[PDB]
Amino acid sequence: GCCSEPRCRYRCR
Repeated sequence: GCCSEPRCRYRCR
């Protein structure tokens, strides 16, 4: 996971 966090804005797939 990562999209839920701000660190992965457009990164999280």
